[PDB]
Amino acid sequence: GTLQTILGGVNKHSTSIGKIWLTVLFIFRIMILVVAAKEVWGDEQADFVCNTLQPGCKNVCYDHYFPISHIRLWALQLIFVSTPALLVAMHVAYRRHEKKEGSLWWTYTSSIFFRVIFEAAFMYVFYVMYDGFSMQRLVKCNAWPCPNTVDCFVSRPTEKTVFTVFMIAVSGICILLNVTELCYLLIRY
Amino acid sequence: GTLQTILGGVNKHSTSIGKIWLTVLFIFRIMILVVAAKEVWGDEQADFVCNTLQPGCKNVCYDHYFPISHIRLWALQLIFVSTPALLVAMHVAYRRHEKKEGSLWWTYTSSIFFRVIFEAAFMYVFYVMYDGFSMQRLVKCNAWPCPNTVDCFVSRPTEKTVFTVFMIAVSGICILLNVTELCYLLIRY
Repeated sequence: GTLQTILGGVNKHSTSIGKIWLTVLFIFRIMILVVAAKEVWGDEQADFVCNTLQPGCKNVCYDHYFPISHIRLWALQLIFVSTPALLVAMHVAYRRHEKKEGSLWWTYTSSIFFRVIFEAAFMYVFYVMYDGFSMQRLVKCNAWPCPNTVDCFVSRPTEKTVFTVFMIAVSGICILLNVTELCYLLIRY
Repeated sequence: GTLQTILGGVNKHSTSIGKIWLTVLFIFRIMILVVAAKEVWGDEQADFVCNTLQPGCKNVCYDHYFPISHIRLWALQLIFVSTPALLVAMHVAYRRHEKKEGSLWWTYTSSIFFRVIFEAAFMYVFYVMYDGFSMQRLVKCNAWPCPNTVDCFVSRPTEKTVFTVFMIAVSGICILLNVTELCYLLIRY
């Protein structure tokens, strides 16, 4: 509800690319995460099935191959890339209150520099942690107390792959848009 | 019942070692197999336990590690080493019936030569098939359809080892007794 009012405040005090394309893509990712993707991961552990009679083997194998869920990583990423925009708004509101270019410049050019770092950091984590963007149907697990190697089966691997590729692609576009914003301000000096 | 009458007929028409020690040890092995050992192997497959949820993995793993049961091998061995003695008895009875040294010599020296071969053959089979005379608590099985390698547990491994060593030792003694019988007839020529 009030989030729409928040967007209008953040909509102002930005450049053409920043006003429209960055904000639309940011809302785009939130909608995908909230209304569509969150129920795909609902039964991630409930429907995780292992071919064994060993008690506790299911708990350790799921924890080994999914140290942190994909949706939790995306939730953290959205929070981190949204804070520098929120910090600017409070700084401007604080600045206006005390009133009744250089300071504005350095705050703005720093905020879009942190967003690029955060986007690239989480994008790198997704790759190393899950060795690619495709989820497998079968995982082989040999952690204690599983005897030898145990076959375990993931829930909805194909649908999770579709949303993973979707979220990564949009994040890559947001990186390019922020990079161009730097170039526009770089040549203007 | 009538088996006791059979022994008395086989008791006669033999040499000192053959009359007593071979026949006593032969009865010795039958008693061990019948009254003691046969109920040790009763639950060999019923109590065979594998740590898996794969249907049919228990059937193939038991069949892989126990191609033929120990008690069935001993039953076959006793039958084979007993036939040459039975063949002599019918030959003598046939010979006596037609009546109303060389022939007796060659039949007798051949019969104790077949017993040595049969005893050594089955003794060799026990070794190669079961790689020693000690039964293990744990067997690792990777035959289809078992996924990867599956742990399976044998029933009464220690008691089966005790009877295995017992039967092998008595068979080894019977080999030596038959060998000496050859030496006694060899020097006499």
